[PDB]
Amino acid sequence: SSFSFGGFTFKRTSGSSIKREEEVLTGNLQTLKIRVHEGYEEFTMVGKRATAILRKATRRLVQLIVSGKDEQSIAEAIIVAMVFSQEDCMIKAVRGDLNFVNLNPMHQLLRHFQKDAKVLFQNWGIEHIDNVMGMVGVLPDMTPSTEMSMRGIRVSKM
Ligand SMILES: O=C(O)[C@H]1[C@H]2CC[C@H](CC2)[C@@H]1Nc1nc(-c2c[nH]c3ncc(F)cc23)ncc1F
Repeated sequence: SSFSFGGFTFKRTSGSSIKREEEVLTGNLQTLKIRVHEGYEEFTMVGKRATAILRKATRRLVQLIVSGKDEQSIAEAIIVAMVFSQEDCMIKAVRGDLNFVNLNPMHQLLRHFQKDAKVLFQNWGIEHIDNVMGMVGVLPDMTPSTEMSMRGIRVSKM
């Protein structure tokens, strides 16, 4: 039950989901039809330069604990996780001139945020983090922080 998305192998740990073909509205008010997965699932993301534990619900990321080679490798894994979550704020982060989508829309969403994750990370939201050791918060500019992180995202040492 393993699959590939954005260079990462995905394996389901726990949970289940059914698919619903659904219409979503971008920040540019454009209609995309995506195959939404309903239900709470846990995944391990395995890539060549990053690994992650992804806890998600229907169109909502619950938690992402990401480990990797450096900031860039980790950012790549966070981008895939946020696109994979199917969250409204990731879809609403598709905005502005030429930013349009033409055939799988999930792969288009990824290409878009791979080019520039600034609006995605900044529009995702930030939260206060209870102190933990060996786990750190990460800001939308990919700066480590003990005080705050992007909603549900934690960075763990390799
Ligand atoms: O739905 C699809 O067409 C594809 C493309 C876009 C992301 C996955 C990899 C390619 C997706 N394929 C698969 N997704 C899933 C899957 C389970 N939970 C999910 N939550 C969000 C999501 F997005 C995909 C999934 N399971 C098996 C798959 F095989």
